[PDB]
Amino acid sequence: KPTIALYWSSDISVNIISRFLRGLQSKLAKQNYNYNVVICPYKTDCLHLEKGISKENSFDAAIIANISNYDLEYLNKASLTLPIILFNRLSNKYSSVNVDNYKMGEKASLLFAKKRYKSAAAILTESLNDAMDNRNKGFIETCHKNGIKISENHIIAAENSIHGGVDAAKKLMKLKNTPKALFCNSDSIALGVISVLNKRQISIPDDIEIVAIGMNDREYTEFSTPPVTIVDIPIEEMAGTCISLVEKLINRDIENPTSILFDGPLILRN
Repeated sequence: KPTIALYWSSDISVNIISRFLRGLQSKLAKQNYNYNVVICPYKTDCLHLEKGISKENSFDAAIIANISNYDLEYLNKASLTLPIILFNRLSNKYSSVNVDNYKMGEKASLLFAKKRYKSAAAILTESLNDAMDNRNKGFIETCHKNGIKISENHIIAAENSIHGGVDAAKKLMKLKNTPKALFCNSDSIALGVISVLNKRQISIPDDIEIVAIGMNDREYTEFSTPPVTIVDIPIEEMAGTCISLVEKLINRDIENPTSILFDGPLILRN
């Protein structure tokens, strides 16, 4: 059987890997396991050292979950011997499966605009790539267009974890004036935030309404107390589509770059 490698950068939140695995298991089961899949953890910026993408030891295909700028420059100049799919990176050289990042931020903003909120805060974990920046830009720019103020000091850096969300909410709570809308650019951050808001008896959505970008398993925010509205990155379906592209590339039906663009759905909770 041919083998497809999922290269998994160490900078990625490890919990996200479950959706990729779920999506891959599910896609292969529907295709009677005509491919082996292998997951290859590698250290940030070290993709170029991986032998499974070399002339000599190559897998049949690879999907790169979160390619760094450094690694991408290496791929951009390399002439490699196997089809490579970039996940959420547009390329005019390599095929890719992406989500419309700017529009995801935009949907979060328009939900607030539609409810006539007059300002918002944002708790943001650092962007690991351009896609993440674009989600933020989509939110921020859309807020400006729709009369929602986002004061620069109401953007609060956080670590991408539930504990990071807890730390961020404690700072949010120190603000003299905290807005009534809150964007979190990860669901883990949002779960930590709600931990603190619940302890302090701040009402959701009445005192604060949250929208988060869905990165981890949808069920955590479906059944949290309270449920959290998300704009979801459809990782399971995207991962399945990566295999489709791989198969069509190996069979030479399609050519590079083929670029599939997913819609990241707004999933209303409440």
